[PDB]
Amino acid sequence: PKIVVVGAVAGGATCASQIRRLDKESDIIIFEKDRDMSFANCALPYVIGEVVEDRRYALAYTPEKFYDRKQITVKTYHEVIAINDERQTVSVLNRKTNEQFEESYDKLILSPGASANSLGFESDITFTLRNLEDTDAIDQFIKANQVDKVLVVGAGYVSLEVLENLYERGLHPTLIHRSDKINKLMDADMNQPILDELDKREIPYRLNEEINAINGNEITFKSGKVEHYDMIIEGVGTHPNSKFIESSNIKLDRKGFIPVNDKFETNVPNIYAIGDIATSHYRHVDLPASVPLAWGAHRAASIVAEQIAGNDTIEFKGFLGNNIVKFFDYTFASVGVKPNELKQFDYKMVEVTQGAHANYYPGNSPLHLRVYYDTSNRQILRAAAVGKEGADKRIDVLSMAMMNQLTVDELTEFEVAYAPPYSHPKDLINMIGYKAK
Amino acid sequence: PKIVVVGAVAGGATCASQIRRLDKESDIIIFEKDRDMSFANCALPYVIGEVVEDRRYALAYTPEKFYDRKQITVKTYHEVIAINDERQTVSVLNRKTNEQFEESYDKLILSPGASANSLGFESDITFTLRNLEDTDAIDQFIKANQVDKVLVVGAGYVSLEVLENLYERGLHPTLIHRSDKINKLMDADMNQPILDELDKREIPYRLNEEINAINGNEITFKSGKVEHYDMIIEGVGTHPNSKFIESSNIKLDRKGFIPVNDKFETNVPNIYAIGDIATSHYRHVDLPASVPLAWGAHRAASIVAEQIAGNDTIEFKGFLGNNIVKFFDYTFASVGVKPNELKQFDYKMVEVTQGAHANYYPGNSPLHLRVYYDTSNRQILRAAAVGKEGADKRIDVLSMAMMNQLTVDELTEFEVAYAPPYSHPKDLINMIGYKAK
Ligand SMILES: *[C@H](CCNC(=O)CCNC(=O)[C@H](O)C(C)(C)COP(=O)(O)OP(=O)(O)OC[C@H]1O[C@@H](n2cnc3c(N)ncnc32)[C@H](O)[C@@H]1OP(=O)(O)O)CS(=O)(=O)c1ccccc1
Ligand SMILES: *[C@H](CCNC(=O)CCNC(=O)[C@H](O)C(C)(C)COP(=O)(O)OP(=O)(O)OC[C@H]1O[C@@H](n2cnc3c(N)ncnc32)[C@H](O)[C@@H]1OP(=O)(O)O)CS(=O)(=O)c1ccccc1
Ligand SMILES: Cc1cc2nc3c(=O)[nH]c(=O)nc-3n(C[C@H](O)[C@H](O)[C@H](O)COP(=O)(O)OP(=O)(O)OC[C@H]3O[C@@H](n4cnc5c(N)ncnc54)[C@H](O)[C@@H]3O)c2cc1C
Ligand SMILES: Cc1cc2nc3c(=O)[nH]c(=O)nc-3n(C[C@H](O)[C@H](O)[C@H](O)COP(=O)(O)OP(=O)(O)OC[C@H]3O[C@@H](n4cnc5c(N)ncnc54)[C@H](O)[C@@H]3O)c2cc1C
Ligand SMILES: [Cl-]
Ligand SMILES: [Cl-]
Ligand SMILES: [Cl-]
Ligand SMILES: [Cl-]
Ligand SMILES: [Cl-]
Ligand SMILES: [Cl-]
Ligand SMILES: [Cl-]
Ligand SMILES: [Mg+2]
Ligand SMILES: [Mg+2]
Ligand SMILES: [Mg+2]
Repeated sequence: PKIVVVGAVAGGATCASQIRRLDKESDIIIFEKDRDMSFANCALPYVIGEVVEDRRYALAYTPEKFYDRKQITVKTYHEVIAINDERQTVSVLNRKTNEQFEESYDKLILSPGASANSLGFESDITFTLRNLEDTDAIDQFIKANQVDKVLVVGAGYVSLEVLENLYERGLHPTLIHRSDKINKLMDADMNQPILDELDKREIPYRLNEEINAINGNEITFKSGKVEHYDMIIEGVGTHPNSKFIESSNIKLDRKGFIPVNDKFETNVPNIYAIGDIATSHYRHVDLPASVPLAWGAHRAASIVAEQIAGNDTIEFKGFLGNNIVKFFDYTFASVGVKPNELKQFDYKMVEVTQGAHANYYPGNSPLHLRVYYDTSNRQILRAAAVGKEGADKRIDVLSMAMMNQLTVDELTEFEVAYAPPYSHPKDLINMIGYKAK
Repeated sequence: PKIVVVGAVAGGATCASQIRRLDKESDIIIFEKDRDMSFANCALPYVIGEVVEDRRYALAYTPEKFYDRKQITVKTYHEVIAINDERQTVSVLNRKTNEQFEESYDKLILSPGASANSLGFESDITFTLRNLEDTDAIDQFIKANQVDKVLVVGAGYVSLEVLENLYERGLHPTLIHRSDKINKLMDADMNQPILDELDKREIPYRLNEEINAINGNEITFKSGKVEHYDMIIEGVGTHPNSKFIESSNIKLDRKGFIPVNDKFETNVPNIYAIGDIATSHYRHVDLPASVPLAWGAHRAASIVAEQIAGNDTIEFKGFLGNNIVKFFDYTFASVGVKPNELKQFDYKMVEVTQGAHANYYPGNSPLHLRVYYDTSNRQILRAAAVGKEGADKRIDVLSMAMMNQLTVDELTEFEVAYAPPYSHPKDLINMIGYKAK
């Protein structure tokens, strides 16, 4: 088949590569509206912090190299502006020449992802972070203007990682957020260590705070405060890149995302959608799910490649929503339904706080583990863990448990790998099972 | 019921405590032949290494506190010397007075564990390590004799832990072992970093080596070598503490262990056995299993408590044999059937070696993960992982997979918690799945 892909990053480049593993004859073309393909989205805050200094970690390929290795044609600075599904073409704008053309397809794969929201101010010192273009602009602005004070807006994992990296770079960030609901994939009462880490390092923050007005470097806030900043990075959520799809026959939900089946098919034959733009369902409960993260983009890319060029019995079984962020010394992880989705179930909660490992052995830190379960069938609905140590481990175990439909009571049977540096004879996971009695 | 427990440590003290949680009325007495109850077996190498200097860490209870807190009677220096199972009494020797007496029971719980084997040389410089008495004696001997050169005999995990601790204390150990199968719960090829770490620190070792004779401090070896050592710590295996059981009606296997059912019942009514003394079967395959580790002692303890005083439908489901040890910078973990047991199956092996986390993220290291599966049904039989980082996480996840008899192919579906410090969008575990075809 002739394969056209929209978006040349987490879902798109991966999918195209996986197809090429299976099918060496098909023509494959990817359109990407911006400058770079295959950049490491997750690495970007660390590039800003000068933790990653080697370009080759920020950018896996150029189009020239992708072609040389994989015989996949990637056209950057080409923006798909309409999908002519009845004719099986897409309309493409070459941004360099400002001419548009039609490209035909046999199979079309949509992985356009999302764009960062902006607060809308007219300001030369304000930036968003979504791609490597962004990252380079930020790094350049910092050097050209000898930036010291940075205002970081928003309190999701992107802003938090940006904040940490700005600090390690030697700058002086302040964090504001419009409410007190920070890091909202995590249970609201388990986020205190974020504030403790800011406090310990004397990093100012203000919650229930917003930008009210901007005058050059003079920033006036909703609280009435007036301060001077060298730069602003806004991390105020994202929106799906789906405007270009609206005229087509592809079905979009009211929020601009694309519902798909377990084969990542849209309602239109021969058109797939994957990554942040796609919505699906949870694996462990009968509810809709959107999990705009890297695992989902890569897994869908693999499934779509099998659908097109491999074993088409391979289908998605739904999301669990496993997610994690590091902030200074702490790890915050969760899996399962979102806090706001718990109310659709009759549920109970169990929790334990305990050293990640042997108290005696060096370097312990309390790890808080919380598990919500369905009273009707004792199935695990959500888990969350926060601690300096051991959190990623317990959440991955619980992810695997939820995959196999484990009950909370069966957590007593989990056979942990025990020695003093790693856990306990009855692990936190085991204690959750015992306490659920 | 009147409950008599034999052994006051991992299985015994725990089981007594768990019964008391459910049952406030029953009289519970524990007999322990040595000085201390509830010592932290696992902590003992770290006590020798002075990584633990506060003994409260190595002793978790005294009989006086167990009685005040739990109303359970513990009699130390009381050795059970016979089981008179037909009259439901045990004969007990008070070691301080050297007088014996009978203690009656409605239920008897045997958790006597195992003792260290000895090479049997007449020598005042040789020590074994199994309890806190042993630990004190070793520590005392090091000080009294200003021990520098120490010979560590045996290359099992405990012995490796002792070696590491002697080294960090400032002593100069040499390791020997009678064969080349060091750390035998791990695949032999995957144990090489143990020898690498020894080599890096110029800690001598000799495999396929044994003591031939001891003359004071002069040690003569099988190789013909003759060396001077200030001290010798022998870790040459253990043997079950079942001599006191032989005259009873309880069935022992040819090695002196006690076969039990999934309720931890022996063949004799009202008598249970748990901990290192007991043998069972694997959870995921139909084979006998003996897993003399802490998790199993604690789990059986809880199950016996439920049998006696709680929910008697709660039964054991078998072992997976999850185990782990730290040796200097590396972690060595495995789960499932032992290497020698693989030959009972038609199997295949899949492996990956990849960074524990994002390649661009500092302090990364290669993690080697290996999975063996049954060709007849794709089910996972064994897994092993070795590396400076991330091994415990993957093996714990795989333990949870095997608990559910997951197939190697379903590993593609594992939803990992991804951010750069922790894993990859396609984790090592997923890669095992993708590589299994
Ligand atoms: C944060 C956000 C996530 N963002 C992204 O992932 C965007 C950037 N990524 C890409 O564009 C894309 O993933 C690239 C980098 C192009 C990789 O494509 P692919 O996954 O198909 O891998 P590749 O072709 O590079 O493969 C080589 C190694 O992969 C093994 N492989 C792949 N697929 C299979 C299957 N199906 N079966 C068996 N083996 C497979 C190949 O054997 C091969 O190996 P080799 O043995 O010679 O090495 C996070 S992030 O920072 O962007 C991030 C992204 C990616 C990884 C880490 C972190
Ligand atoms: C080395 C190898 C194995 N060795 C040992 O375990 C050494 C000896 N151990 C014991 O003697 C026994 O395990 C002691 C240490 C006495 C503890 O008994 P138990 O497990 O019953 O726990 P405890 O009564 O002390 O309870 C404390 C926390 O756990 C909660 N709990 C316990 N059980 C339940 C159940 N069933 N349901 C709900 N909650 C339970 C308690 O409430 C209590 O909670 P809190 O006040 O803290 O909330 C291994 S090691 O190095 O010796 C080692 C041993 C133990 C831990 C780590 C390492
Ligand atoms: C700063 C940052 C940090 C992150 N950290 C993590 C993390 O730690 N863990 C995690 O799991 N996820 C993380 N993510 C999220 C992860 O990067 C996304 O979930 C993943 O990139 C989604 O892949 P995608 O292909 O759907 O979108 P993207 O990777 O963003 O790719 C979409 C591409 O499509 C292009 N495009 C859009 N419309 C068109 C069109 N009309 N024509 C041509 N091209 C178009 C865009 O320019 C873009 O390049 C992070 C994201 C960011 C921005
Ligand atoms: C140095 C060391 C390090 C270890 N590290 C680990 C580790 O990292 N991870 C892990 O999982 N496991 C580890 N273990 C093993 C763990 O300690 C054992 O699996 C666990 O203790 C088994 O519990 P048990 O009750 O069967 O035996 P024990 O805990 O050893 O208790 C048996 C008790 O019974 C007493 N006894 C025996 N016979 C009689 C009798 N006739 N009358 C009265 N009392 C009697 C003994 O004196 C002893 O106190 C380690 C063990 C040692 C020795
Ligand atoms: Cl341009
Ligand atoms: Cl053209
Ligand atoms: Cl600094
Ligand atoms: Cl009874
Ligand atoms: Cl005595
Ligand atoms: Cl008496
Ligand atoms: Cl390394
Ligand atoms: Mg730079
Ligand atoms: Mg000391
Ligand atoms: Mg008799």
